[PDB]
Amino acid sequence: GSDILQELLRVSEKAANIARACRQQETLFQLDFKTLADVLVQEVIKENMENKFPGLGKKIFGEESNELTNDLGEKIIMRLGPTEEETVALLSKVLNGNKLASEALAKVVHQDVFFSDPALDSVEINIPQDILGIWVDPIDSTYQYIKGSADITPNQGIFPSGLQCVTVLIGVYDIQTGVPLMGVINQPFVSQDLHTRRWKGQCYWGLSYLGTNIHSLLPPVSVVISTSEKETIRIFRAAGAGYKSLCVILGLADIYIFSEDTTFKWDSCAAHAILRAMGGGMVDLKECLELPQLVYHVGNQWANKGGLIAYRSEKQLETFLSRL
Ligand SMILES: [Gd]
Ligand SMILES: [Gd]
Ligand SMILES: [Gd]
Ligand SMILES: [Gd]
Repeated sequence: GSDILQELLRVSEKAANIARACRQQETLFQLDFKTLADVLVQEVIKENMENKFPGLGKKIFGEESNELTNDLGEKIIMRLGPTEEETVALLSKVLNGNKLASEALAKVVHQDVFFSDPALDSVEINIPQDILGIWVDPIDSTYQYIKGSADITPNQGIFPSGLQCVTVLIGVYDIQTGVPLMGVINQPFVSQDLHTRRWKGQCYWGLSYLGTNIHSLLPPVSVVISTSEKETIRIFRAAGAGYKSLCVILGLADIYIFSEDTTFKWDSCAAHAILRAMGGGMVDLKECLELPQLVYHVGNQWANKGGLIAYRSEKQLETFLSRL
């Protein structure tokens, strides 16, 4: 699934473009638009993968429905393309005939982006298409996205809030076993040029298939824990489900622990796969308080009931579990 992973990187950077535009571009910034933006990103990934790999389109699941409601109360089925003009005519039904906003989105949705890791072009791993399911969280950390803080100082490499906490989560899992095989995390807002206002992004991929474990090149640099801003259970507050998982991937945090039932398969799947590829993973917190990995094939519905612990090292985990 190296050719599938390489294609999931492209659409994630295409998703990042849509995430950046709706903050950067000023027509869209003024403007429920977030739910629209989520479905639009979710439908871009769904169709592009269907296009390049026929049969995967019906195996791509996500946080949002493909159906939205406008101010008139009409229910619209969000199907993009094939031409740019049809997407304008579809979005103008949802945004109350707002042509400036409809033309703006459609231009980014139909924008050919060429994002490729040459490291992944070298590797030739094949995974049967028939055993693959995909979980998608289009733009994670809704609150931090809409507020849009670009001026927050990180506490020891970890941003407590701000646009850095926003991530595009695309996970791929085995349908039969439920084990996450591949995962892509895209930070659309990492570094801003103060003068030009332009945001530079960063993507992270990982593969774990039948003992073959490869991941993206990670930048250099007792225990360092990262909890959510609402967590009421050296500890760090950090916003965004995806970002807190990325902190464990980047080594900024040793453990990410979430107690509540308000995380879902699409929040964790992408990170879990990348963590698996570095010899880590995610366990059920409640089952550990009585190593059971999170599954992504069976429901309960698609919430991680009993919380989760995200770990990079299995030794770091055992130490943390000994204290708790
Ligand atoms: Gd290939
Ligand atoms: Gd959403
Ligand atoms: Gd389609
Ligand atoms: Gd989320």
